[PDB]
This record gives sequence, C-alpha cells and structure tokens, in this order.
Amino acid sequence: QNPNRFIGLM
Repeated sequence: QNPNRFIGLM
C-alpha cells in the first residue's frame, strides 16, 4: 500500500 514499496519492485 506504500509508494515506497513500488520503488522496490523497480
């Protein structure tokens, strides 16, 4: 749910 988690998928 965090946008910082999307950077990890990068």
